[PDB]
Amino acid sequence: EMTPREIVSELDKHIIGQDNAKRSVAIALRNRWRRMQLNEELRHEVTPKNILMIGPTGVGKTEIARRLAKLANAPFIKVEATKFTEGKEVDSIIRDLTDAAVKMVRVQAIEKNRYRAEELAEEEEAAKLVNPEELKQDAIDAVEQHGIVFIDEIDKICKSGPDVSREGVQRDLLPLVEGCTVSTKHGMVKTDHILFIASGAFQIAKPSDLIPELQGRLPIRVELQALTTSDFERILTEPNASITVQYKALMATEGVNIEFTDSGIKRIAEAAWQVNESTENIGARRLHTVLERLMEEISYDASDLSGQNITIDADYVSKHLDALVADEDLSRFIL
Amino acid sequence: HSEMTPREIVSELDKHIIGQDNAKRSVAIALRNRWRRMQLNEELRHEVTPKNILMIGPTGVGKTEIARRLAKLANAPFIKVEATKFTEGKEVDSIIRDLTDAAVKMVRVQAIEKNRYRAEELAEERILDVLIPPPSAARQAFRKKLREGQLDDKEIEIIMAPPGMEEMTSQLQSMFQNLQKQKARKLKIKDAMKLLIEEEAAKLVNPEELKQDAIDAVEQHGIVFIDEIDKICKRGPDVSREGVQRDLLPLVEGCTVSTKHGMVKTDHILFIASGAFQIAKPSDLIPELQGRLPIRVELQALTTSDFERILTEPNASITVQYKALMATEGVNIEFTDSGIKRIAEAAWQVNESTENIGARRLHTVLERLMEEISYDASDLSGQNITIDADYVSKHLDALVADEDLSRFIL
Amino acid sequence: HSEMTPREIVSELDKHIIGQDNAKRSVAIALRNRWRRMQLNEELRHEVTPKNILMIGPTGVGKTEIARRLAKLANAPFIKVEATKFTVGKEVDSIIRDLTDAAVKMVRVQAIEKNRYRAEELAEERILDVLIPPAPSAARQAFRKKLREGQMKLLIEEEAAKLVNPEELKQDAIDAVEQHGIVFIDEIDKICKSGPDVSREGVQRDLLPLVEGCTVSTKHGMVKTDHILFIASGAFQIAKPSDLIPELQGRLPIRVELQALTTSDFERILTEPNASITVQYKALMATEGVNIEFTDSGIKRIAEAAWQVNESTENIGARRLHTVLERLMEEISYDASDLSGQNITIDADYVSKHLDALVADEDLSRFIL
Amino acid sequence: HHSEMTPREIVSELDKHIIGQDNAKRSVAIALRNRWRRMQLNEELRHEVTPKNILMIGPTGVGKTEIARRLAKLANAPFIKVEATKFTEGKEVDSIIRDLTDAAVKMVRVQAIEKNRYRAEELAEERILDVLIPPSAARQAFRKKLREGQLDDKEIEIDLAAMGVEIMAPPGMEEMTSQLQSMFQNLKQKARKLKIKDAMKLLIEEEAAKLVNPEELKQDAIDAVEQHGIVFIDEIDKICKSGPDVSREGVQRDLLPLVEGCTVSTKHGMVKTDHILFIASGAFQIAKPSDLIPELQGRLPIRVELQALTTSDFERILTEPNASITVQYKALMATEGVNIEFTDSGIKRIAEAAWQVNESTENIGARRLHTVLERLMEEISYDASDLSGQNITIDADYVSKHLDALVADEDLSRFIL
Ligand SMILES: Nc1ncnc2c1ncn2[C@@H]1O[C@H](COP(=O)(O)OP(=O)(O)O)[C@@H](O)[C@H]1O
Ligand SMILES: Nc1ncnc2c1ncn2[C@@H]1O[C@H](COP(=O)(O)OP(=O)(O)O)[C@@H](O)[C@H]1O
Ligand SMILES: Nc1ncnc2c1ncn2[C@@H]1O[C@H](COP(=O)(O)OP(=O)(O)O)[C@@H](O)[C@H]1O
Ligand SMILES: Nc1ncnc2c1ncn2[C@@H]1O[C@H](COP(=O)(O)OP(=O)(O)O)[C@@H](O)[C@H]1O
Ligand SMILES: [Mg+2]
Repeated sequence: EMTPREIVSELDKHIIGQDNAKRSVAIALRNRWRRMQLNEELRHEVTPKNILMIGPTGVGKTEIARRLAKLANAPFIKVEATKFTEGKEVDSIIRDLTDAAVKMVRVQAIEKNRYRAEELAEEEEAAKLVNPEELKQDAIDAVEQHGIVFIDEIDKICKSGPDVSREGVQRDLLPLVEGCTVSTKHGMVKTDHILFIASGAFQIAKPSDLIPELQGRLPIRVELQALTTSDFERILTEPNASITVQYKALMATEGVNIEFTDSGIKRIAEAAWQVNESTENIGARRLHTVLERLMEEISYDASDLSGQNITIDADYVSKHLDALVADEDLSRFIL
Repeated sequence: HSEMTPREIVSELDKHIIGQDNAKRSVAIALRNRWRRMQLNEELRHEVTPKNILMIGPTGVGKTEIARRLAKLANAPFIKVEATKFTEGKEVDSIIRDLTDAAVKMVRVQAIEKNRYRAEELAEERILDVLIPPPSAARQAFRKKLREGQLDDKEIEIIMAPPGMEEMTSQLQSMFQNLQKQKARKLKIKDAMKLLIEEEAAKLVNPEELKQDAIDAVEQHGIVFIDEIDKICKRGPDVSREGVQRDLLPLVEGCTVSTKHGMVKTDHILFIASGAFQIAKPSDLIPELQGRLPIRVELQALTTSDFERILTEPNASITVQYKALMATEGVNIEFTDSGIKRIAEAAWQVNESTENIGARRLHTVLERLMEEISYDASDLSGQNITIDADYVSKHLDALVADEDLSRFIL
Repeated sequence: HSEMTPREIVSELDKHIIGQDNAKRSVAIALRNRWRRMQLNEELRHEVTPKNILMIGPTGVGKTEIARRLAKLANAPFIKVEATKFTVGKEVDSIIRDLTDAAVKMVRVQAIEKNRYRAEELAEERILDVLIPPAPSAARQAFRKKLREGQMKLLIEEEAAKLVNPEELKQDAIDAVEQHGIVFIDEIDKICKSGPDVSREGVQRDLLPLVEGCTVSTKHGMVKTDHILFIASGAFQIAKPSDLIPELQGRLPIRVELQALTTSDFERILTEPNASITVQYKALMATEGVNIEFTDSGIKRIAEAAWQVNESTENIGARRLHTVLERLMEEISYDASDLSGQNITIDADYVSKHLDALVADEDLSRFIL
Repeated sequence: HHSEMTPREIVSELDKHIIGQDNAKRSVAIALRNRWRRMQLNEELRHEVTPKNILMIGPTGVGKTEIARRLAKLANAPFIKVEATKFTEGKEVDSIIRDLTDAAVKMVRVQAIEKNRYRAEELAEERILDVLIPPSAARQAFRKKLREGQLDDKEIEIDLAAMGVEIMAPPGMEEMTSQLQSMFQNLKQKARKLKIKDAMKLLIEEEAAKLVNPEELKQDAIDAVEQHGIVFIDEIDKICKSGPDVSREGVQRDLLPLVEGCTVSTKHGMVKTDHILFIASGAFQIAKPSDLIPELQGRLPIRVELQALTTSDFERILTEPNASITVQYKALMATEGVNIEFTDSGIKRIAEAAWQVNESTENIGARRLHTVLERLMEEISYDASDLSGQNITIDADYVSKHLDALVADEDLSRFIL
């Protein structure tokens, strides 16, 4: 129901940059509300516009999908395309998607049953109010209408020996996007109106190497740009509940105030940018390992530093990091 | 969740694990974040994920014991899995299935001990009903003779499936038993007392809450240890190796795994990975996995001085266990500082001579040294056997010298 | 469970296994530690793990027989599995499954015999209350002796159902598997150390949780392998125990080498062990009324015959004695019905008559012997 | 139940079916005799005595399986033949005991029904009499008149027991879904009209199942497998010894717990393979018995070579055995009304015809007598209807007329014979 611009503005609270991808996911989610307002004939002719994301690793392709489903209160699942090369069935994507929706409509029922069921409990009582038959069938309606599936590294299943087994995964994934019926333990699930989002680096292959039946089911295409040092500075502070905000609140539990200077944040980003260039580029995930290495001394002594204010400046960053980033052989192990 | 501080955690691990201070500090930080997360608001509890740990070091330096004692300290479910088990196949989700089952038996033993005394009283109470049909005097008489006396010897009348369906057929048999013991049958008080304890304890315990608490134990306090994760890194085989990491990814990133005991969410589960990393390197792991293992720590190889500490310092060390085992036979064993030093030098030499197996060499060396006393322990009763440096060099130096014999016997 | 000393175990094993004293002392220490752990406190019972044994020696020297007699001595569940069986593949957890199933039949038959005589005693006891209703003396004894000797089935069924409970059995069997379980893994040396090495070491990786302790699901319930005793054997001529994975070496603390059998040992195997193969043949012919006696010179030439065939072609161990005897006695075993009431003497000449012709031809020895 | 027949009595009985191979007959007679010898020992010696397994050596089609088949039929013993190569690919080796126990339960069920058939008829015809005269001297007269007479064509309504649910399952669950259906039938009778001719037979089935005890019928079948069971393993020489050698020897390693004695679980209970007699066979031209694993050689103490059949043995197999092929064909044509007669010279050329085809192309043993006979009797077996009332004499000339044209051409012999 949210407007396309309101979705992108909401995604800006988590993902930094990558505006092209945010506009793409907004179009797919907005058509969900647009289809609901149509007549009976057009609701079945209109199919969701699936997205094929393109960009290097660690630029936020998965976070955009996770925040998108969490925004729309939709079931979500991430599956690796290479898992089906070896074995596990391809239909299992809808199975785990169904089991996640059961838990989601169950937790929401537990919050409501913290009242009338509790009143008769302090006076099982929820089972006489929340019905497994009503709950389980409502979960099926959540998958058919609001289902969202993310297929990672779909570029690795493109094309003589392995190419037959790689493209076979595309052939088995084909009925899922084109729409079919998958049997689950919770009931019959239809994948016609489920949204699919595919991602891949596409450095070895190209989206044209996909089977033609699959290209027609991925109408929305978007390239995601690689993150820069200026983007890393933004990720540390701007996003809601960013890694520095989490660590600032985790240390406050011990009674320690943590403050990051503008010069320290800049050099933290310079360290993560250097490690990705020195050894291997893991994307924005390098900020995790670098921060934990930088803060391991403070996190251990936090119990004794209660009631103090520790200032993380540019000098404190270069003291605990410049020694390690300089040695590339050690950077692969520690960072 | 416990409220222990990192320094207090490490000081408790020092009672078990010798050395390896950095590794103790890494696991202490992860466990302290369990309580720090419980003190945040509702928005930050879901955003904060457990900081997993990737241990690096040679085999037999204590990587697993640090995890085992950590789970035992935090009263948490624990499971060790080999990374190479999923290369061949078994599903990766089995890690959460086997961890859940381990949490079920854990919360049961913890609930029986609290409710053991009441269950024992009710068990013997139903036995008195048969001895004296209805405390007056006779009931008090048979009650005291049952606990003190060995009169329990008295007689008193109180789906074929392929290998994959071994789990489901055991669940179907439990449903037919729910829809035997009630029938009056003849038993012995020794075998009927143990059978009446099971009946009374099962009535007192609640399967609804005990099963719900086990799910809370796996979701909130779950700890998973993945051994030899370095053997699945990229190098034909590189596609199958990296395929296991891709299947392990939804576990660290958080997903939903279904189990016989209910629905389990692996979001807040703590993971600890270890490996040698001589052939490969942690960078060889996929990028989505390196981000899920933010805490890294190298463990140092043990030294001869460390082996001396391992033999005695840890609570219930092997020298302490053997000292207590022969005491059952009535033999006092004593290890002198000069003997403990030569036991440690004997293990260090075998590892340098043939293959370095870590601290596990102390296990095979000790049993070889004490195989004579342990066989004759029933005859050494009432004696005080002292293990000095001479006794060690008499039974080991002949063996450690022959490297060909060193690989078979030690 | 049994309270026997290590020397009492070895002395009992001497009634079956000949020689191999080092291996007998090793298995005795393992079985004695079971009783030693039971006397410890609650903390040490979980910290103390059974000391597994890795036997080393050529084939046919008695590595398996020592394990079979040990479990039979301690009234313990036992199973023999080949290490190469798990090289799609069969799950390793089936070892504990087949061990549990074998323990159910083991404890069931032992429970049936206890009830077979106790239920029949109580079945006829209720019959006596209808004949001589008391308010046992001589009146009950008069009818009790006339009912057994003189010319019930529905009363045994009602009495046997009370003495044995199916629910009580399956739970008693689990205590026998978790506490007293004994597993024998044959030819473990063949799974030592690129592709064949990957499948070989994978068996060790899958076997690792069993010795380290874990939980395996069976149809009879949940079984924990922490306190199960494991005994591994192998020739170790191709590889060495150091070639095993390091996690496994630490789980096999007791090591023992077994010596190769000699001609003098073969002579002992024919007679010394209780119910030896010659004693069995003496009793099997005894069913027909035929006396069988083996001379000291005949037993020696029987052992020399088995030693020669193992030296000429391939050494199968002491099992060659079973094939040589049957070839020697095939004529007597066939004519035993007609020779009833006669006594044929098995001397060194009778052995050399039916064997020296066959043992001389190596081409025929591989087929016939 | 352990037959008290002497080894000579066993070989004497086997001669009625198998021709020659006296060495193999004495081997199997020794094995079956030990079954009774062990039953007569003390309790200690009954567990220590193990059955003396046999390994037969010889070319194909010499009677190895027949000697095994007739031996089990003589001892009233469960029997099964399995191909060793079946486990190279796969199926579990425990399935040998599974399929052996299944055939023994069916064996004890057919025998127990034939022995207790009089008791089940009693309740079936008595249930019918509750409908004719519902509750005397008049009730007895109805029972006597029905057995002698044919009053079963009259319409009578009797109450009889009357799920219809199918559970779809993948190919691996064909075994368990058949057992779940047996629990729903276990956890009411419906009244329907019938005919006494068709209701008596439908009542005997219900009465037969209710009268017999399931536990005694299921336990005696186990004792029949454990004590009196027999297993035959064919072409065991193909699992001998680097690529396939690991899988071939792996079959023997899986077969090892069967001969050494173990415990295999089945849907009918728990079976112990300790006292089960095993018989292995094989040509042993490629490999030799010494190539087996050492543990298996010791478990196969009795060894016997079977001699190859000759032209003189073929003439004996055509006539001597009971219900031989020529005897079966004389009786098959006897249905159409044709008296077939085989002359001595005709039988001799039939053996010489089969001997040449084996000598010319491939030697398939005594099985060549079947394809040659049917080729020789194809025109008569086709015209057997219209030849009713005639006496066809098969002489040496008639044999050469229909065979010498085919046997001469070797390219045609591989396809037609
Ligand atoms: N644009 C971004 N803004 C904020 N965080 C980001 C961004 N891109 C990546 N991240 C970080 O990377 C992680 C998610 O990476 P992911 O999207 O899985 O990589 P990829 O896009 O290569 O699949 C998150 O923890 C997130 O903090
Ligand atoms: N630092 C240590 N202190 C005490 N015991 C140790 C130490 N390191 C190893 N051990 C011994 O090693 C055994 C377990 O080794 P483990 O930790 O599994 O090896 P790894 O660390 O390679 O996984 C335990 O029995 C323990 O007694
Ligand atoms: N020391 C021994 N005493 C008596 N019999 C023995 C001895 N060693 C081997 N045997 C015979 O060998 C057979 C068991 O061999 P086994 O132990 O399976 O071989 P391995 O030890 O190579 O596994 C038994 O039939 C037994 O009669
Ligand atoms: N000695 C014999 N006496 C009677 N019939 C025989 C003899 N040898 C073979 N046959 C016949 O030939 C066929 C042999 O097949 P079979 O014995 O099962 O093959 P194999 O022994 O090679 O496994 C049987 O149908 C049997 O009727
Ligand atoms: Mg040696």
